[PDB]
Amino acid sequence: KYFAPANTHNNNLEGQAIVYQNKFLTINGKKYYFDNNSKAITGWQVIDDKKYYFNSNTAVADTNLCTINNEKYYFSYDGILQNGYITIGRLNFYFDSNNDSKMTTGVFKGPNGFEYFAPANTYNNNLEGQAIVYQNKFLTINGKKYYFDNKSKAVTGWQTIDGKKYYFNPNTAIAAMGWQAIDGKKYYFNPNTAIATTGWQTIDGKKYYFNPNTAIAATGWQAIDGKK
Repeated sequence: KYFAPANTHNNNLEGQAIVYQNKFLTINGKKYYFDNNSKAITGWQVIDDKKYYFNSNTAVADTNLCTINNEKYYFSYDGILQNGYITIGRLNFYFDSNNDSKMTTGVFKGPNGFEYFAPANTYNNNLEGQAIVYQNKFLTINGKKYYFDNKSKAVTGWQTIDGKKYYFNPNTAIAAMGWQAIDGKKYYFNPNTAIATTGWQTIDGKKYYFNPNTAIAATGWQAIDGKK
């Protein structure tokens, strides 16, 4: 309850309880929001299309990197829940906007491209969510494959790895699988290995020929090994 200062509401005395419905109140930089019953609300709340988390013991607008149910969140200086790419100290963290802004791990686009925010105790990193240096390696997360360069950044398009050609989506860096149309040309990528198919191939009981050099699906009249 808000034992308001003198003359705040209906000439209330110092420390008198007043009617305070559906409005914010800032006291010594601490924020509260009151519902229609002149009660300070608590818990997860949404006001003016903005998400707040009022502590269950203080009803104060928690405004910083703070753990909830063993999951970190980042509330901005004035309480509002914010999501995206966020730097803390010298460590970068990502908060999926679609996942209640909950701290996640994966590969996500920061200012210089896609980065690997790894779980705890990964290849060289023990802090969960932190960007780790993944230089010139492949990574598979829940089946999705990516490759990273010397800048620990993902890529997209055509790539030759260990003598095998792969195609990664420029917009998502996901390895191509199955039938794909790239720049008007049809290519078939192995569903399991994502390797572009070359030469004669039998798919779904139908024979196909892929150019050994370009892997482009054969169309129209074609002369192969002296046969049309």
